[PDB]
Amino acid sequence: PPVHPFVAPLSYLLGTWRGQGEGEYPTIPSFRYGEEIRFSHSGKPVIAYTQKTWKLESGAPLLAESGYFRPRPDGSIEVVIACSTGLVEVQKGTYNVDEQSIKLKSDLVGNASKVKEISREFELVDGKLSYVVRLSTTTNPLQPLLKAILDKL
Amino acid sequence: PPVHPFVAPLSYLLGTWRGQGEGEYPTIPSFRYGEEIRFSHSGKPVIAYTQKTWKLESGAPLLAESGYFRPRPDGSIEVVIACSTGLVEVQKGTYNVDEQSIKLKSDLVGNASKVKEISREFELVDGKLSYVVRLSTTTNPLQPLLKAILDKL
Ligand SMILES: [Ba+2]
Ligand SMILES: [Ba+2]
Ligand SMILES: [Ba+2]
Ligand SMILES: [Ba+2]
Repeated sequence: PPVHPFVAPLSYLLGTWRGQGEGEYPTIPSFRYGEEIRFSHSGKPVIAYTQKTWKLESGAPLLAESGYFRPRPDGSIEVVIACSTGLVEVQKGTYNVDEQSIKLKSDLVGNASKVKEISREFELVDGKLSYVVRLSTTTNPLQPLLKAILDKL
Repeated sequence: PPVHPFVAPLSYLLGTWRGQGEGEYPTIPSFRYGEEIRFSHSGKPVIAYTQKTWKLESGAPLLAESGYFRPRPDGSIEVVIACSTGLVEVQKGTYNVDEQSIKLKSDLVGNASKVKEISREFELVDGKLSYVVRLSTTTNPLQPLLKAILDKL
């Protein structure tokens, strides 16, 4: 199968990325994980997304996301991500093709304990995905929580 | 990595299951698609899910949907999903080891125009996974929509 036009200006994300992150909030201290994200399509105006963390040495699986990227020509995008931890999110946002990013903020966060708003940001810096999630809780304003780098499989 | 005491009651679902579905609602007549389900795990208290439909001779992509199930020992189970159309469900219900059934219903259907309720149902009928879906819109009662019969692969 071949690419559809909506998905072709984000065709660079396509494929398997692998690296490590460092999470860290005011409420918790520096912690580090490995990461694997996959980007794909069956040529609809949608990019499938699967992510997964694991503990570095062990590394027994931690967490896992799957979700779908639906981009539009106006540079608009909407992203729906499920959580193993039991979230769903409906992230609205945009993507710019010069810089090669995506940039979202949650619109609906569901089955959210104390989670107010999450804003994810996948930009290709220097050839590698640079995947940030910022977060707000019922007690802290939005700020950088995770941050992970990765390399093309 | 081991099937967690919480999950192992459901272990009869683990794996990849292929078959075909059939749609029909009062506004669309009967249809037919190929369909795969796969439940996996990673030794945590969650079964992962991923599903996809094609066109029977094409077999060209229709949709995908993927989430996470959260079984609890009590009986209660909460499901998560992000769907290809670009729609999230918080699924909520109750499984049943000996009837082999998982009856769920939506406590949050996010990013939906005209969709009001959804219920899923996975059961083992005589050897194979039946997958019955039922929907209600702005204009329709909760009536069935999709029905699939899959074969453990
Ligand atoms: Ba343009
Ligand atoms: Ba850049
Ligand atoms: Ba019991
Ligand atoms: Ba039965």
